[PDB]
Amino acid sequence: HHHHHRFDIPGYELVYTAPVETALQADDLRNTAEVWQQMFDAAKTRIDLGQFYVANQQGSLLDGVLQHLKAAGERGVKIRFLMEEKGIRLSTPETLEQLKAIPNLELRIIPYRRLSGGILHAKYLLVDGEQAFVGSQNFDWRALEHIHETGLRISDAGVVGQIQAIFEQDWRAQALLTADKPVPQLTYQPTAATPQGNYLVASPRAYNPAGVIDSQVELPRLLASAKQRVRVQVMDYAPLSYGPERSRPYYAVIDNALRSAAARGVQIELMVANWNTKKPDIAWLKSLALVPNVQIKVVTIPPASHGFIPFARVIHSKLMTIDGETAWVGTSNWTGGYLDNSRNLELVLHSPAMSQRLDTLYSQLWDSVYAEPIKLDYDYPAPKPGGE
Repeated sequence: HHHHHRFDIPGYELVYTAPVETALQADDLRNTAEVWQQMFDAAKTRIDLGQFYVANQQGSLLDGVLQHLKAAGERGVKIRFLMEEKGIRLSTPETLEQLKAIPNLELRIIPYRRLSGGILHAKYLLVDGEQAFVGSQNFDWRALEHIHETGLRISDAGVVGQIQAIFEQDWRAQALLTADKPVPQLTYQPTAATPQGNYLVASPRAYNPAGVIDSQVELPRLLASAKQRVRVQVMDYAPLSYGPERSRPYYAVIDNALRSAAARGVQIELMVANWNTKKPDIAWLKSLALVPNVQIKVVTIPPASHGFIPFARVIHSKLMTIDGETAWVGTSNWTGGYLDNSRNLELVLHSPAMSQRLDTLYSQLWDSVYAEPIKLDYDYPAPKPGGE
């Protein structure tokens, strides 16, 4: 059993990268780079990628990923790569040129703010309309090596079809925006039946194809249904949006649901990155730590031995388990901007098997030397994710 090197439930495989040089390895989960390479190798017709940005360093694991993507293009696979305009400033320009040089690849840059005010933040892949990948992993060499990252390879046809429809929607929207043509909003047509089983949730509502569950509705519904324990891991948690003139207006949707669950006696566990201990966010995090039944830990991943790496050595997985029975694996941090006005994707799996494996992964981090309880009395130094 022990030497089985992957974890699946029907329709879903759990895919995981631990930072190198940490006690966070999971030999039973396939890692991001190996899964992406195999997904590209299996492509016979189409590969679609929706990404926030593209960042590379010569000699990284992303080089192999890009090699397999290029080989797919050379094989005659049509590749459509959609990236957020705000991601350009985060991207490696040479890597963007390499992508454009792949045969049969079209690269489109979408300013998703012209649609809903936020960004294309989702990180996902589609192969032949048959398989998808959704996860925290950016198209970034650091996501493959230096960051705690979690995603799902999806073969559930219904869900893949919805992700494909979202990609098609945003691809065509990019072309309409380029021509200064209107992008019509999509009618909100929710199914009256309560969601069951395994399903996609997505944002923003206004550009969700028919029948795609609005994540901003579903996350509070899921939290309202919790009876015993909610465990959450994000990079960032804040009841705040990023507004004009650097303002940070209050954002209540998620925080109300967590506080409501806590008030019903549900135990809340929350893990965030040390990057989240910046001001003002740390004050609100301390505020949440005083709520009954809430425990918060801050996770610090140590630097890699060869030296400081900007915007790396951090936890990035966006995970939730409810009652050890329901699992959430998403692209969104839990602040304003993600579920309301940005393109994000989250998977909800009412799967005891997946929830148990995710709870083991969560406990591994929670119980590690990298996680420590929030300290109410401590003046957290400004994180310097970029350095110094």
